[PDB]
Amino acid sequence: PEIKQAVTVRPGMCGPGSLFVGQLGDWTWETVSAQCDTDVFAARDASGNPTYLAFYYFRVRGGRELHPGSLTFGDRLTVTSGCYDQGTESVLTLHRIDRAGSDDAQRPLDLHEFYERPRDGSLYVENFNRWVTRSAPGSNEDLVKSSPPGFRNDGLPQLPAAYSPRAVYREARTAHTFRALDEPGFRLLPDTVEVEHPVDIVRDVNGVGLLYFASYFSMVDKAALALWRRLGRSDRAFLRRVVVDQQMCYLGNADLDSVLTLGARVRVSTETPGEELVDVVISDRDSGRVIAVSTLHTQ
Amino acid sequence: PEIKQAVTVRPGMCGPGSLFVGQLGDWTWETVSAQCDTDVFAARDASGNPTYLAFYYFRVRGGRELHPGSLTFGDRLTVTSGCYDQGTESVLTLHRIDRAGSDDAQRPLDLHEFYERPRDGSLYVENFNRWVTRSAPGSNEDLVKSSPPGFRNDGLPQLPAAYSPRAVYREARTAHTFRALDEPGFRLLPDTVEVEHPVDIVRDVNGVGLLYFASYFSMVDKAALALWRRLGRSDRAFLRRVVVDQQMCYLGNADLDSVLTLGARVRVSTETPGEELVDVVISDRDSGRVIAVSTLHTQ
Repeated sequence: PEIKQAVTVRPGMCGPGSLFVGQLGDWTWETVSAQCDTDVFAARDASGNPTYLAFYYFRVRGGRELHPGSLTFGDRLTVTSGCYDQGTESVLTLHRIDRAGSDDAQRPLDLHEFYERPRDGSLYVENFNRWVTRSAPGSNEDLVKSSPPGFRNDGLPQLPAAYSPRAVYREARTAHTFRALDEPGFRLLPDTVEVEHPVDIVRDVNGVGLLYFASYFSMVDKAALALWRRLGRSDRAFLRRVVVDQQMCYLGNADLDSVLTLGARVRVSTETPGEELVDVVISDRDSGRVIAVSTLHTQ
Repeated sequence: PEIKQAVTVRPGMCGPGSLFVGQLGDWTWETVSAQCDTDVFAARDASGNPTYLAFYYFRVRGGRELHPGSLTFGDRLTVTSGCYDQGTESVLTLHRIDRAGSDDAQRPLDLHEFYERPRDGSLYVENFNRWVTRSAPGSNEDLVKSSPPGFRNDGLPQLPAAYSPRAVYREARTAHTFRALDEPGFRLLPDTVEVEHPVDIVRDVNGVGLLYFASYFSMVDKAALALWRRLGRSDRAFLRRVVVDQQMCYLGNADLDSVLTLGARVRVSTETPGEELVDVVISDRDSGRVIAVSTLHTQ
């Protein structure tokens, strides 16, 4: 049974920050908890080690008629959430968001809609998650795959082979973009930024001492803003930008003394003005690790 | 009727950041919405201008047995919330947080408990809010007091004269601390910091373009961390610190191009080691305005 809920937009789940993404992540943990017979929030492996349903792949796709920037205080939404079988150690959670009382907001989740024919006026969320545990206490590195003994995938609907967050994940990890560089209709600009980001111990850190999944979105916007300003564009214009699609791949976490590097580049459309693809890579230079890859489709 | 709810701690409402404070603020808007016959999230004045239930005074008081830093993923809480009459244009909202199934977690709100005899193992939240509207669109300054025509205080319990968030607010605004400097048992250190903080347009901004009330808490921690490091203390120690009491006074908002100044000083106890009072003032130098005052009681 899919989970539907009526949602009023709160200050704690919108704006130019990562509050919306945080709320999405919370709903994913709640949805998995209800569908996979496990309390995700308090999950532990057999030895009593906390295990976290870490984010590996995260997509938010909207459009001009509805994107995360459209959302403001008091807006009435309907949210439809359901989990999909990715086996015994991981799980895919989908969320569809429609304005309440829009045409056909009651419809159930439709994989074809999500993966092949997304509609304008609906917002589509994919979270691919995998259970992990710390290898050493007070280390955010060398995380080990796990799964709490309670975890049940047996109830869940299947994905066809064609729809594969895992394959999408693997490709971004290789190409450092979610949109292949030989995609026609785009020219890669020469201007790029490389920004040092010391881990912000007040703003980047979650309640168990890991880098917070939502904060990677903030780090990515930090990189996109540096590039935005280097191109001589304004702060007010940055806050106006429409992100119709964003994909995020998490490769690792990082200890709280880390200095991360945020690399950003941009492709502009040769066919529609003001359409751009921004690619952001988060690196932990001293460990030789890429820890995140993101692509923003803006209009 | 007071509102009780069972709450499981989510990543979106804990950690060293301001996620908990954001969630508290959201619950305040929900509580007022249910008790004052007005949709706070979508409130408008008679002319159709959005009006916001802005935060003016914010206190979170706990203790060693339970403080915001105690809260971790999966913890089960019971939250008791109710509004109190502050007249026709403003409102006080209280939240008490107990661990679920703790002794007497079912008890109703008790003003005496909140204002005179707080118990260890319970967390006490005061939010004093006032309806405001923008004087000009795209200005965060010269805000004008308002109240949506729907707004009803007539149902609400009264505070006695002795309990006055307003008087507490007014004193901090004058003294730039919530704990009088002639309070015995404390020595003021000579070391102080003054930190420039350009408004962070990805992290400090809410969904209607105002500086986000929760982000002032982040700005205050930014100032406290600078002072913490200037005293030669470690990042890991900062994340261990126990904040048993924090008060925040909001005097104003600020336009998104503003450069704010974060001033911080500290008093150490002469009687208990590792007990400190940190005072933080947020200034907008170019407009000559103090926009926030905070005092942190740490142990």
